[PDB]
Amino acid sequence: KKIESYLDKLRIKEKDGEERKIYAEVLDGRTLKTLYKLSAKGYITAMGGVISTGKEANVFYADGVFDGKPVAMAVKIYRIETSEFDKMDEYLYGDERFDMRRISPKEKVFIWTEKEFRNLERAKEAGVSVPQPYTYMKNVLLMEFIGEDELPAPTLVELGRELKELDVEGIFNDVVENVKRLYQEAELVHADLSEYNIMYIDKVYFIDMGQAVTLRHPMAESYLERDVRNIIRFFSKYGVKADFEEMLKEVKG
Ligand SMILES: Nc1ncnc2c1ncn2[C@@H]1O[C@H](CO)[C@H](O)[C@H]1O
Repeated sequence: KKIESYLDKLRIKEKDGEERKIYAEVLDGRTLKTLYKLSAKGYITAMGGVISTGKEANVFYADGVFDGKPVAMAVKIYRIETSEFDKMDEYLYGDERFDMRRISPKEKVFIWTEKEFRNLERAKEAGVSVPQPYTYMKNVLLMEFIGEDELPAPTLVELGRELKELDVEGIFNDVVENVKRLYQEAELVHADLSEYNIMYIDKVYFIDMGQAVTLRHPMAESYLERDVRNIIRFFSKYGVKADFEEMLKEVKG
């Protein structure tokens, strides 16, 4: 009788029956190896529970270490099996950072992971409120946990009416300053900015930077105006009133 996998080499907190099963269901062998390697290099101390499960990617909690300090991490793992001309194949158009002449359909998830990492770096350097990026390897990206005591921060859509108890008007303005910094100093535009990928603890955080295109992308402008519409739409529901062309101007400067 041969062990099925090397999963028990990972350090997983509260690894009862069901916890193990979850990991054993979502990790493939190649991903397992990558997590093991990150643990041995010192980045991952122990892995915790599932934070998000999704089509393109799953996210888990981990305690780990960056730059000599203890940190709480979000461990984002892209599913390696990918299709069919992803939306994220298209999100590379016009991106000088990445040379198609070098890249093959098989490794395309590695590039998306890479691109998310570098977008977090870029956005952080521009003063955008995003998770601090730590490292990446293969289809695994390690970044700052936005939350407290292993509870992720609510998204704006989770908060809803509650936003009315936190200055919904300052929150909208916080969202708007972040899109402005992203556009003007990072030179990025989120492909689909919404109440689903914005978190809030005591300020806004933009938390899925993989869906962000450079300004040379053919649809940059369109995506920007759509983002502005999404944001006014959602906030208008809570009694913030704002003008499209005046926010678009604020962002575009
Ligand atoms: N950096 C971070 N800190 C804490 N939680 C994070 C996170 N990044 C993502 N999440 C959770 O996973 C999904 C990311 O789009 C979901 O939107 C979100 O629930």
